[PDB]
Amino acid sequence: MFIQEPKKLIDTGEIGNASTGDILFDGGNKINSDFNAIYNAFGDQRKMAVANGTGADGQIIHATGYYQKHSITEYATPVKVGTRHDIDTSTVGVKVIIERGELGDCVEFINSNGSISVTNPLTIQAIDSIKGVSGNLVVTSPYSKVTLRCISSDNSTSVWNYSIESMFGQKESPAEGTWNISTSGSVDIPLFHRTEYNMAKLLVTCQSVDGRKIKTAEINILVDTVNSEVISSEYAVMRVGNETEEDEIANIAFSIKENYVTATISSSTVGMRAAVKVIATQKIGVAQ
Amino acid sequence: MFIQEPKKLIDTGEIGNASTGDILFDGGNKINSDFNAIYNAFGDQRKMAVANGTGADGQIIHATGYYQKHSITEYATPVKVGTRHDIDTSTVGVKVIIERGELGDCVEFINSNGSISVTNPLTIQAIDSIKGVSGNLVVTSPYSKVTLRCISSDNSTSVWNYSIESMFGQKESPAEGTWNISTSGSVDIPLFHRTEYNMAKLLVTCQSVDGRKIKTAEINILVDTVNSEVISSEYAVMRVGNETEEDEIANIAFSIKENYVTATISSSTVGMRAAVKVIATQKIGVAQ
Amino acid sequence: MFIQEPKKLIDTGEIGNASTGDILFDGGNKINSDFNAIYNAFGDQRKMAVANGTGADGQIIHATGYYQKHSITEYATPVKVGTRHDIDTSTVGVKVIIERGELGDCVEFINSNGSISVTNPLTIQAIDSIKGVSGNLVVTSPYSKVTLRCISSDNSTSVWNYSIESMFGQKESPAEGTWNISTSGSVDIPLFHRTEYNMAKLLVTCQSVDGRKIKTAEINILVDTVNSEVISSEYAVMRVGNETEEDEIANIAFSIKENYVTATISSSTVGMRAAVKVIATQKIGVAQ
Repeated sequence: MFIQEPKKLIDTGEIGNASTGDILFDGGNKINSDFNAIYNAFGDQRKMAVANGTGADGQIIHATGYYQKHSITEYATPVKVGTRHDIDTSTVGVKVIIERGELGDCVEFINSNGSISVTNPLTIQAIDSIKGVSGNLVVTSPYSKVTLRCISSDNSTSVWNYSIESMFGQKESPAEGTWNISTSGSVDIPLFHRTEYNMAKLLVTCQSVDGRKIKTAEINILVDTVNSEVISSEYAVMRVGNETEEDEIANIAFSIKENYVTATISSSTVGMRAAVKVIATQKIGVAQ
Repeated sequence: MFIQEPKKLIDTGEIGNASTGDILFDGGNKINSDFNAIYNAFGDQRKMAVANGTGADGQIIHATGYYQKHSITEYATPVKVGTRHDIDTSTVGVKVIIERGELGDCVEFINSNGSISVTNPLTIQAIDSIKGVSGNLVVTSPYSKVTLRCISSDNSTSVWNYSIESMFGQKESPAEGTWNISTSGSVDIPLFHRTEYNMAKLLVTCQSVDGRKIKTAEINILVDTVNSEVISSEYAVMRVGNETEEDEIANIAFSIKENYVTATISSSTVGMRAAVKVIATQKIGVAQ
Repeated sequence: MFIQEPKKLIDTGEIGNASTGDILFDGGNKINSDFNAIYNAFGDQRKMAVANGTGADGQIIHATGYYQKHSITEYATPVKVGTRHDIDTSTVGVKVIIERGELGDCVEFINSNGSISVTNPLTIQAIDSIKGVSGNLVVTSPYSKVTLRCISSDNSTSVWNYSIESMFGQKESPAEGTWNISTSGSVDIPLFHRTEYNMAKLLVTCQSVDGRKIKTAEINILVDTVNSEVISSEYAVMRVGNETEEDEIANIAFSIKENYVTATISSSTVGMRAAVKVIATQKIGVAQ
């Protein structure tokens, strides 16, 4: 691997005190050291084996950043904080060790070839320990993204915590916000175009400006494109200042309006607010 | 657009072999080429039309990184791997093509002005193909973030996969971990301050140290700030080593303790562990 | 704090017009200005108090990027766009102000020491305003990541929107895609190894190639490792072109096959597609 050297700056404090030969060699090497540190942090380090990362197929600065691809032997020694790794466990699981960190230090991993599995796992050991984990963190989720962050350093108290998430997938939320139920006692909230999703899941919480009346419900909806309708299943309904155990506080209906799956929120109680949030969706794609 | 040139390094191998005129011109241009590559990867490229990205309103290095704003004509030719784009489809949908990549290569998109829609979509074509997609990827989610990653290159097998997520929204989880049910047979788990959310959704899985007794349940809770209470709706309950089809394995209750919405987990079975995870929340904000 | 100066480039347009003394001093300072701008955007700025970020414990380029740790007094003045902050509110809440931005500008925050709370909050004021927020954004979620983005600038119309998410936690999805129900009328979809999770939540939507028959359901499953089985709870079922209100359109079963929790989708209707997506999981870890 390439272990950069800290930042070096040109000592302009000299020059009319050391001739042109020494300042260009002590300056050049300094400029080549820094850039190398920058290009290897945002570029493929494997290219250093050529013209020192130069040439036509040389190193470039990836705006998206870069995740280095190292070998087993290289991971035999603790990795430096701030590095990025694209793990490959196709032939065998790989063990990565992170040097002791300080508050905020970070190391990130990805698995572009999706080799991570239970037989060929990604084992991570963060010098000292990882919260909620006894020993090493064993990652078995293919195509994942792992982020490790030091949440405590001080003296020996060098503890880390982590997050693991999928590199891919449709995770967006087509709608999230708060709307007022107009004086007319009804409000339309467009969620998404009829062609965007087959089903969605949302959370709806209606509350009076005073806070004495409140209702929340979870609703799953199915888009019936053929009949231009939307089926819904409202459950886990909870109410507080409901004057009666009958129809109450706020009603939620669905349909397609202007070609947009839409939520219609109505209420008898004047001055009602309604928070709507889509927390999940499913879209039928192409098999395989 | 600005298409950077690979990394260039100063040939200190010369100097006391080529006078000061040539090494400063061949060196300078080299230093201006690299920096330009770095500033345009982390800065607004549109500024290159001025003093070459210099001056008072010149280019700067964004720690948050930067997402270039290009024109239709510029996107007429395949984009380089590692680039970032802030799409604008307000006047019409825009088609972006990505050059053939290699394992790990990445291109990211965002939609700051939220112009992306079904009529003005973001069409992405990744040289060769995108997994689970027949043809181009058609993005219609406004204010989204799209990440494309090459999961296979080798020879022609240059396939990509993607993720799409919302740029905005409250997605945090106020609590996630595992707690022991004390010998007393009860444990309190603070979830969040009473003022942080109106409703939350959590997953609770209790299992004996031996693994013969286990229960999981999904619970939606509503915060009643006025009465300082919390309503809950527990469903999809599943149990395994339940000695009876009556009350069993573990009970989950909610309330406000020390001003924190809290989960109280109790069980008759000695040596029980309880994993609690909040997977969704809703907070009434200000309309519009 | 360190407020960088815009990009500076070496004026090769001179040299055989200004002797070696002036071009090295005007060039050097230029090279030290740029690098400093780069290292402070991707490195600990607190080190500038030493050998100007040099030496053994000098500044380095973090591939993962870096989040600066500033003081209360420093945050007394508006922060520059593109900066990153690791907030510390252990002693008291901290107020951060962001200078007026332009479309796409971004500022990101993290909370490595998890000091953020309702008593010691992170208050953010984005010059002009933040959508859906009246006044300042008050963040009380510990160990969070806050991203602010300008979604509109033009003249005075400088509005921002935000996202807030947990720095840590298991958020991955072990499976998401679309599969064809083979002519045999049944398809097996492996979700994850039996040891990866105790419970999972998934969304399943089956639709005929023509679109007249469609069903969606939400299912929570519990992994019974001891008996090598999987309990499931299917609910919120919705159907459209169901010829009868009896068993219909598609059945979903679960079990362990080849040591992988697996979903078996079957249907009488020929030519059926089935989208499966795991949207939540829970894994019992180690207490504390």
